[PDB]
Amino acid sequence: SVLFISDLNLEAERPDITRAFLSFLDERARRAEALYILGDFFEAWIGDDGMDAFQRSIAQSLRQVADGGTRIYLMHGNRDFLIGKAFCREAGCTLLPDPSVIDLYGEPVLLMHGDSLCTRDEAYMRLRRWLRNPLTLWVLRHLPLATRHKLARKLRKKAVDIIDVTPEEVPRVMRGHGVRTLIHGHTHRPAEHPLDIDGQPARRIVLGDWDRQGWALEIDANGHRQAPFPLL
Repeated sequence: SVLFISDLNLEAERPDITRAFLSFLDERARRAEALYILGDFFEAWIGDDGMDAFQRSIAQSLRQVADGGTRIYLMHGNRDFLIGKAFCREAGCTLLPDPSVIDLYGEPVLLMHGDSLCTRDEAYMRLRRWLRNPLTLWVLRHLPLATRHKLARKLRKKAVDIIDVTPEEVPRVMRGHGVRTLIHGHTHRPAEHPLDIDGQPARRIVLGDWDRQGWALEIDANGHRQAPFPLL
């Protein structure tokens, strides 16, 4: 089977989420063929050069799972888009771009964090565009850590208040990628939504966020299920 999770927002000051995630690795991800993490894995990320002990402990725990044979894939979210190849090498995972199409039991499946669909938030679309620009990334690379923290603070300054996807964007992007299944996170509204693309049934599955309870979507060749479980 294959596991999909997102929107954990890991941080040292939420040890309930940390304990839930680490046990999830031990009890479920170890036995899975693959684990996909679709963005907002960490609550913040200043860059791989600035990893602290907490963030390195999570790389170590991923790496134990990867060394045991489970393939792990990590995709950026709005909070942790500066995660890099160095972190992924430590963790033994593969960094997937947003968007990515994978083969899932013989079907092409589109994966995204989900914020790029939320196009009604115009201010955020403009900021996201700047943050993802290679030139921005280059300049960020060349800023000292302190100044990057200064910028994070400046930029920093419930689900209902997170803008949800633009409905029409969903079939548009699924059609363009040649898929009938999309899995994403970001909106904190876990669900499965059917839709129709050019007369064929399709589905959009939204992953749950871990602020109150853990979530995982598990898929095998015979079906799938997303359900919550307690953090403690």
